[PDB]
Amino acid sequence: QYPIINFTTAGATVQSYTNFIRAVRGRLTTGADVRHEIPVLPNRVGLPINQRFILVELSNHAELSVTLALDVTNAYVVGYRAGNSAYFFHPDNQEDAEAITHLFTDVQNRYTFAFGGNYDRLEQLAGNLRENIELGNGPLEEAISALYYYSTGGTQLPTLARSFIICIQMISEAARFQYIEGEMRTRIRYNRRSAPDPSVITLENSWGDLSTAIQESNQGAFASPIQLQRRNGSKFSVYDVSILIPIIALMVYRCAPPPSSQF
Amino acid sequence: QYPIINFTTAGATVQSYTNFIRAVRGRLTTGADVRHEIPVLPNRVGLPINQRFILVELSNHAELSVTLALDVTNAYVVGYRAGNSAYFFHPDNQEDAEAITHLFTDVQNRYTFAFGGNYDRLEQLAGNLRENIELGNGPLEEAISALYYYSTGGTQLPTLARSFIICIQMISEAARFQYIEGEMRTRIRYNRRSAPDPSVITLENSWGDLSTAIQESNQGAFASPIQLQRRNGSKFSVYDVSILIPIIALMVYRCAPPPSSQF
Repeated sequence: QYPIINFTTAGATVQSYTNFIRAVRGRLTTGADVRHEIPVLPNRVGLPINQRFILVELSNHAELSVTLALDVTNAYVVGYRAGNSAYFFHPDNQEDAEAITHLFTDVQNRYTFAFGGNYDRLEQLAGNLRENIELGNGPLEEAISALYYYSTGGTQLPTLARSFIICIQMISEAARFQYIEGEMRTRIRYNRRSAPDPSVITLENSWGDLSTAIQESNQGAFASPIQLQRRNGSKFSVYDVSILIPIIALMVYRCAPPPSSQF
Repeated sequence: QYPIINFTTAGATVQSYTNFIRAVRGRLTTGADVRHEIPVLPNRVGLPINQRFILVELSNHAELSVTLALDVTNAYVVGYRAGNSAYFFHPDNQEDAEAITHLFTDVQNRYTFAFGGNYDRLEQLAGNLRENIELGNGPLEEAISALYYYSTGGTQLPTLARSFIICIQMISEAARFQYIEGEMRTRIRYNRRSAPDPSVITLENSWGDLSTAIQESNQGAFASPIQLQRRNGSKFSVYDVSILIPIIALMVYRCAPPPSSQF
């Protein structure tokens, strides 16, 4: 009964991927809460368990499916189901451990990993940094197969971690950032697989801080600039929400919006 | 041959005044130059004399007309014609003194005042501050008559200065600020005459600094906040262009726009 959105790599096009990311955004946030034109995900505080997650069912040309569970409070992958097994990243706290008991409740085999789904950890297990892991439709198709076969011994842990890294950036980070969505659409459009450049990496790294800075800004103006990088690795300073309007699609809830206080 | 826009106080309504201010804005600025969604008047540097001014012909229920000349670089009144006499505020420099020779060129009687048309001066000559001078359709109708009769000895200097103060705020400041336009539309709508409150006064006082601050901002964010007042006189700090989008309609050109430099 949590909302499901389907996507397939089989015959994927810029348009089918765009439709899919737009649907994911529409199930992640209502639109109750927009700050500077940028939507905010639901506040976890007081959020009912029936509204906590959404499910992304991914299929591939190999005719395999897996279902990722995303937390609506941060857009992040918390676990997945393949067939009669489900696996959850190690929960941050007791409330998160209880919440995940409400996902994939008829699966006969439920496992919680000892490790978290954060990039520092997954890259360590993968033996590769995000900057050395190709993204694109071929990587995603392959990642789906890897997650699918984990339960029967076909996927080694590094491969599994690599495959998480792929799914999280092509789904969760693309939902968070129109800019990352745009980078994935380009890879699909021109059949390219390629590792994310520093523009993608720094946006991923900065998403929580950008969320805070926008929400705590004085009328849009950041108290402290955030340094990002361009595609060539050069510095780009962000001083204001205005420059992020085309870039960021959704933010983690960080504070109550201050009163309208228009002139 | 400079563009003329007509307005009458006779039977004025919110709609006829709105039409009139929209027309004045459309002849003041092209739209070549918009910074944060807020239009900029033409740069005076290199501006051809044939594009320098516009003319506002004001008529009243008494069947009197005067024509104000506005400089397009700052929206300000530089002089007026009534019948066979024209009067110009004291020019700031030699380029401005030459420019005004191109206005009302067939008038038989041309005079330049020794005093400028700035508020500090006009209030001194009027013997009243803006905060003690009623604005509204009755004040404007009266101001038109006062300017009209100046040449024949019917208008004393304080009355003349008061009448300038009226015209400049109801025309030039309303063209500059949708907020001041809105305050004048309210006075027309409810037949009220009343002196401008601190929200109006501080916006007038700050127009040049707001223009600079927006144009020199870092992506919208002011280096230094500008303090305005609300209608009750309380402080309102402005940190960012975003809060001024509904308030300010046009700005004096202060600098070249920096490169787009989008992410």
